[PDB]
Amino acid sequence: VLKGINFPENEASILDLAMQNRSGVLDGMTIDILNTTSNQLALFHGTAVLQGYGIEITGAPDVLVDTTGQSNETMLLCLTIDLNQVNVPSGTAVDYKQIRLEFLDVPTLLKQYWRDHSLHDLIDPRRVISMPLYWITFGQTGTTPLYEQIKSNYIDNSGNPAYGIAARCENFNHFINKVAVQSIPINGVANRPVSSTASQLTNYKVWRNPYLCSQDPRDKFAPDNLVIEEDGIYRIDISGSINIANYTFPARVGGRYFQIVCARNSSANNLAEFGAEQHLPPSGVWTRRVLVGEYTAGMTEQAFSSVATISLFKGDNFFLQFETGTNTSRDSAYNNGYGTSGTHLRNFSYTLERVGDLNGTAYYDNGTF
Amino acid sequence: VLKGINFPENEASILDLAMQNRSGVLDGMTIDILNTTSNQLALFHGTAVLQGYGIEITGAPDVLVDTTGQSNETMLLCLTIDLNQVNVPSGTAVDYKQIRLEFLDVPTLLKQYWRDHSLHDLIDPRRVISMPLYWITFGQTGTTPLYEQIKSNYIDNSGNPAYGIAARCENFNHFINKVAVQSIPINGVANRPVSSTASQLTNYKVWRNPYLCSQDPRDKFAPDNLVIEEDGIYRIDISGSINIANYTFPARVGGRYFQIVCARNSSANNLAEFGAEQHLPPSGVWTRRVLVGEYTAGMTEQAFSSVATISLFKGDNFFLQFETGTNTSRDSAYNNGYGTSGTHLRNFSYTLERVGDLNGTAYYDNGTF
Amino acid sequence: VLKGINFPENEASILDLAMQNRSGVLDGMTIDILNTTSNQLALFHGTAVLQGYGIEITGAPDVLVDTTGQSNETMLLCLTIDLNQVNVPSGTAVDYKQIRLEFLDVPTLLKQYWRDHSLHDLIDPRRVISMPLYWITFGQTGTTPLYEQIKSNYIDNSGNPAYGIAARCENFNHFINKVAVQSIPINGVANRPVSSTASQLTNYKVWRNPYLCSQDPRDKFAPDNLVIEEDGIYRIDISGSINIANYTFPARVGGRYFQIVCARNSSANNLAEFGAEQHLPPSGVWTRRVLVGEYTAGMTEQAFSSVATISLFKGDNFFLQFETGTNTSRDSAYNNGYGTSGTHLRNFSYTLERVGDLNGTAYYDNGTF
Ligand SMILES: [Cs+]
Ligand SMILES: [Cs+]
Ligand SMILES: [Cs+]
Ligand SMILES: [Cs+]
Ligand SMILES: [Cs+]
Ligand SMILES: [Cs+]
Ligand SMILES: [Cs+]
Ligand SMILES: [Cs+]
Ligand SMILES: [Cs+]
Ligand SMILES: [Cs+]
Ligand SMILES: [Cs+]
Ligand SMILES: [Cs+]
Ligand SMILES: [Cs+]
Ligand SMILES: [Cs+]
Repeated sequence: VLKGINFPENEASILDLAMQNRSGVLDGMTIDILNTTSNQLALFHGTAVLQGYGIEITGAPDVLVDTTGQSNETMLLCLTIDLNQVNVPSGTAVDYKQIRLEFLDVPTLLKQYWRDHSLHDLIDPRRVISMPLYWITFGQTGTTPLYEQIKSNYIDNSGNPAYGIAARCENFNHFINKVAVQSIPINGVANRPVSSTASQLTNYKVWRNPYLCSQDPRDKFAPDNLVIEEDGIYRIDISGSINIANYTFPARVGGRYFQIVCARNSSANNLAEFGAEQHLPPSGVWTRRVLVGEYTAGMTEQAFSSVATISLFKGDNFFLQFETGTNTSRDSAYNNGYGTSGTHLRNFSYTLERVGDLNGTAYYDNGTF
Repeated sequence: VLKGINFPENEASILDLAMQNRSGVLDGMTIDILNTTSNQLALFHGTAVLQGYGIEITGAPDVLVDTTGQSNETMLLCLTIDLNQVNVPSGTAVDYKQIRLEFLDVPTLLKQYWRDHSLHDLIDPRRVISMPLYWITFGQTGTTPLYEQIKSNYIDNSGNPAYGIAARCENFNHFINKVAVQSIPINGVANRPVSSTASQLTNYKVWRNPYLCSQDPRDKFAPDNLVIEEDGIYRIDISGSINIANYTFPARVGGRYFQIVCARNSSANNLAEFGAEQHLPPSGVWTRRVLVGEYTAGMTEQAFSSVATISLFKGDNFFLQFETGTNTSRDSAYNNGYGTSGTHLRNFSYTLERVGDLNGTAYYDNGTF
Repeated sequence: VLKGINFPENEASILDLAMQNRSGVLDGMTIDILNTTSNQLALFHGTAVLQGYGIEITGAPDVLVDTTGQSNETMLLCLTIDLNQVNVPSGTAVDYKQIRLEFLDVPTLLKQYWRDHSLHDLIDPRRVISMPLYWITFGQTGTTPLYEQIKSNYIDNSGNPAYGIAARCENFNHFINKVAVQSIPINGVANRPVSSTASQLTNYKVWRNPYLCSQDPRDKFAPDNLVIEEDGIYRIDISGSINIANYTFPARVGGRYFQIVCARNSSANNLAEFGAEQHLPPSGVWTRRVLVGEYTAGMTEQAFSSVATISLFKGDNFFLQFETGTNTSRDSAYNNGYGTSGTHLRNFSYTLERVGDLNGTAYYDNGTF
């Protein structure tokens, strides 16, 4: 059965503030394929908090969602709170009509999504709120559906659920293309130097917090760009070295300028999860920030590190770029070599973390940079 | 009406600990000038938490504060909790005599200020506690007063209200004066190089958390110094580059030493908000910390970055300094040029964040550095 | 008397989540030697939270623990919650039989320790849980015992009790031994250069959070290694400079490679407090991470800085190492000098902070690096 832990609105408002205004599944509530048929969808036992209301699923099958008539549609399996309903106290013992497990389309879910609307809202308070758990694609009549967990709505970062690391990676090596401007691939694939003449695309360890960011879905941007899912002040840390950096040989060392920048772009709307409307940034918002700017120093390998705080908005693209001159005999930080003999990033890594919010006055005051 | 949400002392102690022992206005409670007259002061509806007690202002005018007889005095408009009073339950419905909106002078507010005293204190528990909302300067009889919001007591940094960013800025460029020791202007105005021969004072984007820090009010120190409002272990991050750095030309490169330091000074008492007594640091406390120390390397532009954790105390001045030699032909990191042709900081930025507390044993153990 | 604040299991689960699942003493509850005899152990008044249950000790002696028959044994003084017991409501006023102050051996404490087991556990829920306060060594009959506070179970880092700084130090100088690989001493003693020919072991200011880390007890590793007490994603920040770094003199500058790495090692089991079993890391976990890798640049002093996030596991050794070549005429970053004339780390400091957890899926996804 779908049970309420503390189902009242005042205590919910207090627990929501204690959860840092984040809602989500605390434990279990995953799909049970062994108990799922063509007319029912089974979900395992678990606990969830939705805008300060504790929801519990009580053993096989733990709970069953009626899927009769559902076919040839992609739907969202949602956990919903409806305060217009009444919890029946039969047996002085509670049915919980204020809690539902249902199927919704994307526009309906967006209109009542906890991330964008609230039961405790000041300007537009709601009586109905929902949390999406899975994308469920119902096939032809008589089949079992396919599904895709909505990881952003599952808490498992726990002590500071709305903040913390958004993305991080292990050290990696990446060949620098012979161009003026290029992105640094932050999404798990680098063009690794492997021999004196060649580099090859190689996976490296990377992790993203789906509540805070996701990989860009576009072919041109998937290796390099993150989509920011939550507004905030973020901290970006980078560290690494430039190996086989170019310079003019003493004939004094002729250094070559380069910079590593972080960048944001909000030109494309609806990149956030569910195609949600982006949050428009304040007038005069930054788009490019120098993290490291200097000249090559005449050494085989030169280290760098930088830490900055930056504002990012729901729907933004975030990326890192390496910039230098294109004349290898005069102004380029890169040389004419390939593989390990060519200029490359070595032991490069980054962490992106959400460290502050942009609510109230901070939007205009802290949000422009 | 002034309403209490959960007005009992045990649940208040729990909510206060959940608020990270911070009190303040959560929403609204700003001045309503359209409903303010010569005999009344109007305040808009809102919610506030004072040492774990929820206070609510319930529509125009939402609440009215009697200002009869108030003239030719600067006062503090405060929200107060008096546990000696009794909440009248008339109409089995509550008046809330334990909550007041009143005018206090600075010494009285300091004697019962939530930041320095508590209703739940172990050594000296109080029955009366207050939160200042505005400075109100009452003019001559028959006029409306002037006012200045006390932003430190307004929450709008929310998930970690007692911690988070204290100050941060965007990248800026700043000309290095031809002196051995100088402060780096961290308060929003830099001496920006603008031509081959000149620099000009230019604003850059900066933000301060008024709960954690404020700009020094003294003319000599206003461009450079912060006043720390809250004790703690802070993290200072800096990044930038030294452009047109001086060095002896090969005739080998003759590098020139420089350092960037952060500094604290507590010589001046009562710099904290309301002229509150500073918190004296432990014996042997640090005053100067090297963030970057090295020689110029022979390049046009040389990048740096540093991250340190440091103890800071309520009432302290905090600042950053650039130090180098003064003989340009031998030991100075600066040259004999002006504007963009002179040594300057380029793409310089910083973040100061409160990351830990100095309560209990940590005062002596972690507070000296 | 031993009093319960809110002694019900649902509200305990909520307060435990608000405490970031940390249990411990909030105030007092220290040993009272003036009221301690050969048959009784006195403890001072205080407040503690154990898995969301508030425990209070109510004035001299505040509480007395019977020590009759205790002799010639090292025991653990523990505060225990037993939900199998019943709180007697005599005098319509509560005795609190569900709370005990007792002596336990290490295996019994480990079997019911709050850090490893829970009253609210999903897979193995418990009815008995304990928090160790002191090691108590009872001597020969008729004597008073010796004791050692268990600081990890005392909260006094308060707003984010499960996270925050694990270890930090002030700037220090350390002579680089003429070897290929060496650890950097992070535990409070450095080999400080003091003259043109000598260095001497000198204390520097350091602080550790006993909940998160401790000094390695082994002679060979005590100057250099931390023992991690809590799993998590940690942030390591380092900054400093390499002074009197070696290089081949122009006859072009012949730079010399060096790196500073952080390292983890879990070969030795039971290093965690009480000899608790280490938490085994995921398959393919990192052991060495480059923080700074570059060549010496021809300057007297060269600065560096690095920030990385890394996974660490309960029971791990954590340390920092400096690596370079051993041929001073060709590949070593160190020279042939001693004291201030020899290559050394200058103004070196670090902070290690716990920034994320490794619960659920994050163990496999974020835990390998
Ligand atoms: Cs709470
Ligand atoms: Cs069906
Ligand atoms: Cs259908
Ligand atoms: Cs699936
Ligand atoms: Cs996406
Ligand atoms: Cs008046
Ligand atoms: Cs007056
Ligand atoms: Cs005003
Ligand atoms: Cs000030
Ligand atoms: Cs940092
Ligand atoms: Cs005895
Ligand atoms: Cs015994
Ligand atoms: Cs002792
Ligand atoms: Cs130890």
